Amino acid sequence: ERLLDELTLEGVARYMQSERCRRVICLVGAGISTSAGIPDFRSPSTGLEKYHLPYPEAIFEISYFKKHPEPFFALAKELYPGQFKPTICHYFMRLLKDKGLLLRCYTQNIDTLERIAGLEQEDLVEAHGTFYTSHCVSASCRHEYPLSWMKEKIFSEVTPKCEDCQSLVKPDIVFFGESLPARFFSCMQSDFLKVDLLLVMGTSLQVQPFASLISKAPLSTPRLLINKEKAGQSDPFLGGGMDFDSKKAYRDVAWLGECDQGCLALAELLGWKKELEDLVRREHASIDAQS
Ligand SMILES: Cc1cc(C)nc(SCC(=O)Nc2ncc(Cc3cccc(OCc4c[nH]nn4)c3)s2)n1
Ligand SMILES: [Zn+2]
Repeated sequence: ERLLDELTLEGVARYMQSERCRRVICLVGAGISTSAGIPDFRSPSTGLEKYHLPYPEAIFEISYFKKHPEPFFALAKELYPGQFKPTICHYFMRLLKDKGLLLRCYTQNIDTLERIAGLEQEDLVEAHGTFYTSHCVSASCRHEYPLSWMKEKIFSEVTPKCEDCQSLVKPDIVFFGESLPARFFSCMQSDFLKVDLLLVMGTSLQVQPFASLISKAPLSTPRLLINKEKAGQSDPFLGGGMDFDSKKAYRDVAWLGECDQGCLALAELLGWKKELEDLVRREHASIDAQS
């Protein structure tokens, strides 16, 4: 009685173009931005003593930031991407939006590429925050600053201070010690009542609470993983995990390869390849031509 006629990319595409599939939730992580040249700082090959930290994790912790922000901002300058060109995966989500299929994109990423690709605030749950905006850290002020302002401060090596009250200004990313945005929990509680398809791309589903999102889907909702490695199955030691391969599997599909190549394959099955090619090449040309 399952919704997918077969547990393959072709089965998912046929489901997507049936009347049963109207609302797609994307869950995306660092794997959708590595081909944009933005490394996954959790991947060890792209994972410091120049900052003389009391302990290595302090540069990611909020109390240390508020007392000693200079290491964080020097690291931010070191890591600042040289260009912001969203990937095929990002623009595939923009096509989902254009076609009225995108209920929400939950992202682990802080690089703003979802917004550059044309997803709007309403479409996005930035579960780990974002560099897109920054705020004065004083509770009585909370003046908001755009990324252009923060970038100027970062590259000029001037510690960003609020123009109204001279408190620190912090990018809206979730440091260790900060809670996830309330938007994450509010949206989760509403969106997963409404979803027809979960598209999980470029995440190992290891960081919490983001990973537990897959268990919030209704029992019937197909879940497609596009990722370099299989992810989201129950841990045989610590264990609604993914079931891709057992005789009881009925709704979870793993497409193992590069995220851009999987999204391209899905778009091609859907008849969207020309639309996606045209969109990516136009937007990339526009970004490359920024003057
Ligand atoms: C600079 C820049 C600008 C723009 C537009 N984009 C980029 S993207 C490339 C990248 O890595 N940059 C980084 N700068 C700082 C980082 C450390 C850090 C601290 C605290 C929470 C962090 O992340 C939230 C979180 C919590 N738990 N999981 N994630 C990260 S990393 N970089
Ligand atoms: Zn202020």
